[PDB]
Formats: sequence, C-alpha cells, structure tokens
Amino acid sequence: EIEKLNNLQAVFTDLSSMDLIRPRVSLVCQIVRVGHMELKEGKKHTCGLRRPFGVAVMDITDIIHGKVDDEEKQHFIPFQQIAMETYIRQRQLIMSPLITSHVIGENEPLTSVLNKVIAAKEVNHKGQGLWVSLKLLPGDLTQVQKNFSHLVDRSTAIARKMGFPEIILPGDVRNDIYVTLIHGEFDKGKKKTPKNVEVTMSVHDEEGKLLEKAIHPGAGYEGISEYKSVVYYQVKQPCWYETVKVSIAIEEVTRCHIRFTFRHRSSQETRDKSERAFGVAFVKLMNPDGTTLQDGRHDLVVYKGDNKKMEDAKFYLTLPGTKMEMEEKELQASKNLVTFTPSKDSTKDSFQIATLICSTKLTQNVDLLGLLNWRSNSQNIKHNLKKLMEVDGGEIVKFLQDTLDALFNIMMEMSDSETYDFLVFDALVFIISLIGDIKFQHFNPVLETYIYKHFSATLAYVKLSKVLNFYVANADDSSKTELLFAALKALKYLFRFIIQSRVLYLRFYGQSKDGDEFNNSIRQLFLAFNMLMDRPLEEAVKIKGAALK
Repeated sequence: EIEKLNNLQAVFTDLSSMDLIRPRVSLVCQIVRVGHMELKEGKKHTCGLRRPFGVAVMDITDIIHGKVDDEEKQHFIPFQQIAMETYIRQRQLIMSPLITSHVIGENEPLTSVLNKVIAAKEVNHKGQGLWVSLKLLPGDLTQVQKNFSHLVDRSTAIARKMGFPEIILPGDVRNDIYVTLIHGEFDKGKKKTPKNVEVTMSVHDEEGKLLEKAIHPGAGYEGISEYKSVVYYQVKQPCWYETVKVSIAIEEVTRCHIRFTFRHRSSQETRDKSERAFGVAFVKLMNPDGTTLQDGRHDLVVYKGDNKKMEDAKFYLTLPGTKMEMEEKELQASKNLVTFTPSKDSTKDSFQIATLICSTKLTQNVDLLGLLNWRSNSQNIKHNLKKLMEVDGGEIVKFLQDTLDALFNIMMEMSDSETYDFLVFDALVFIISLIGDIKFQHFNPVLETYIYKHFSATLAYVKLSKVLNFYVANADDSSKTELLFAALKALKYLFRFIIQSRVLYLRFYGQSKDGDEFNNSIRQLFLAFNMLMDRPLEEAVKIKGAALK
C-alpha cells in the first residue's frame, strides 16, 4: 500500500503498569510470504496462499521501560529466516554417503523459529530486517494522541494489549475476541503427502450466513469475511498459533459462530481449486446455557462426509463442534437410549483454538446466569448463591447492577427463607469486598449510581438489619468471625443500600408506620455492638479494631 509506507506508525496502548514491569518483553514481527507454494518457474502454482518466512525479535523491555527514548534512533530489528539450508553444504559429502532423509526448510511453524530467535541473542540477519523507531508515550490513547499528536495522530495505527488493564473504566465497550489457531491434527488419509491444511475459518450466523468483515487479520487492517491460515508444505499437524481480531457486535455475537473450514492445498492451482475443504470445524461463541464462549482453550472437531450436509446450518450446528461437545452428547446419550446412534463420520481429526475474549458485556459463567435466571432456577438458588463467590469479581462487575437487583428481588419474593437471606448477604459482602479492591474501585461510582438511581427495594433494609444484628449477636463464632469482619469492612455501602431501601419505603408509603421499629433496629444494633465489644479483647482484637475503623 503506497499510502502506508510513510504512514506506517504502530502504537500499542493498554500497556498497564504491570505490562511495562514484566521482565522480558519483545516486539515480534511475523513475516509471512503470500503467493506461490513453491518458488519454481514453469508451471502455475496457487497464489494468494500464505507461507512462513521468518520472525524478527528484539528485547524492547528496556524500550518499554522508557530507558532510551529518542525519535532519531532507528532500532534495526534483525530478521531470521527459516533455515532453508539444503543447497550450500550439500555439495561436499564424499567417501561415505548413507542418508535417507528429506528437506525441512519451510515446514517449521513460526512458533519454533520465534523460539529460536528468542533463545539466540544474535540473529544472523545478513543484511535483512527493518527499522522502527520505538518509544513509550505515557497515558492512554487520548493522551498519547494529544500529548504526542505529532508522534501519534488519528491516522496512526492502534493496537491493544492482549489482556485487561489494572483499571477497567466503567463502560469500556470492547468485544476483542482474539481467536488463535493453535493447532489441528488433520488426517493424511488417501493422500500420501500430508494435506496443506488451511484454517479458512468463517463467521456464520445461526442461519449459516457468512458474516462479512467479521474476522480481522490484525491491527491496522480492515475485517474480512473469512481468514486464511498459513500454508505449511505437507505437515500432518500444521501449527499456526495465529492471533487475529474477531469483532462481532456483542448483541449479534449471541447468534454468531465461526465455522472453521480446512482445505487440502495441493501444489497445483487446478488441484487446489478442484479440492474442496475435506473437513470443517465450527464453534458457537455461546455456551448451551445462554452464556458466551468461555475464555481459554477449546478443541474443535473436524467432521467428514457430505459437503452439503456439513455446510447445512440446520445440521452441522446441531453436531457437537468441540471434543467436550461430543463427550457431553455421549454422556447425556448414555442415560437416554432414545435415538442416539453415534456416526462413523467422527474422524480423529481435531482442531484447537484459543479465544481471549476482551469484552465488557460478554458473560462467561453458569452460576451467574442461574442467579440471573433465579425466578426459574429456584431449585438451584441455594446452590447458585453458594457457588457465586467462586466467580471472579471481573465477571460479576459486568452486570453487578442486575446481580444486586436479582438478590434484592430474591429477598422480596421469598424473604421467609432466612438461609437464602444469609447466602445473599454473604455474597453481597464479597461483592463489596471485591469492588473495594484497587482493580474494581472504579465501579464503586457505578455502584452508587445503582444505589441512587436503579436501586429497587423497599423492605430489604429490614432483613439486612436483622441478619447483621444476628452476626453481631453471634460475634464470638469463629465461622462468623470472618463474615462479620468483612461486613465491618463493607459497612459503608451496606448501610448505603439499607438507607436507600428505607427511603424508598418512606417515599412509597409516605410516613413510616414502623419508624419507631426502624430506629429501634438502629438502637438494638448499637447495644449489640456494645455486647460484642464488652467481651474480652483477646478473642476479637482485630474485630474491635475494624469496628472502630
């Protein structure tokens, strides 16, 4: 692109304070040639196909540390090519030729070349490489584009960190579904040469319509309908590890899936286009329980058989897309012997992907939605409430407001059961404890936003006072000790919610017919703290300390 050579500026924002202080950081440029499979002249070869060339690595840890910051410096990153050493040394081997081997000069994945370049401090570039002026600019994208507009303008290419910052700004609307094609074992089958498998993954809706521009090869590049994986010249297990950008709208991603098509790519264009993708994978970005695809590894399964059937969104989507999916279907078919015949089409071919979902609304947990489905998951509310605290506060904070409202509504409808009251209480205590953390402090304003605006309780304060009074009356308990202690640590917003419920009661009933009862609750809480404290110090020294706190 002629309009990019003088505009090729790369910026990597979202580097948290933890990102810089990492011991070893390297800017790794992956160089992949696109075109002919074989550098041979005389016959037509399939063009437009991506082949591995080499990896260029420098330890920019000191550069990201800010140790050397100078615009005139052009740090030359040496380029290391894949070892295509099969022509120079082959000319001198006499008096004992006993060799039965092959040429491996392009089939190594870029992962191993990158590993070698990382290990080898000196890169035998031999005059091949690139120049990049590397600098660290403090602040976020706005500050870097405003404090360093000359350095970083709006046209400057922007790339984000593969992860999450130390500060989650409330409303960081992002759907960075980073799909990485780790590996896939594809059967050679009838073809003696291993198939030049390509992961032509494709984003289709539940109707199967391919969603164009959904897949982005990387930063600074527009999206594409389908992304092609790197060609490996007859590898049984082509290892790609290719990180791409998948930008699906969080509202439409609920009905969006990526269909991973793998085609055998013979050395000739006629055979290449005459060979259809022998096997296709796919994954729903949704768990069956109404939650989006989880963060981590997922092992896709390559199916075989009719090509029309395997492209039928009403058929292949119904088929288990992952190994865990086949295991789940088999186990559930083990308890029901009702029309469950496993198909021989389940070949041993499988595919592996990694999906780091950097999203703000996408939800990945079953217990969370079970509580969010409490009105119809009443049978598991006791289980869901216990199993909430295992869920990280990061997943909670996406819908903390609705979680609070659901807990309060659970209190509204079925307050008779005090055990669920205790479960909700302890879960909320954990909520406040985690939001008070530096990671989650920024959503405390959002928490207050819910309190002052979206809080929807009118008597929950009564029950909270009851339960907390039970805590303080049962202060000496060891099992309660941490609970009451964390309640102390969370008293502020606890009573903010209590008083909000009380004032909503007042404004929904005009005058408190139980204002005497409410203030009596306050006073009896006071005398309860008196009963807590008059006990000997030694049992609860830190508890009285936190009480004073």
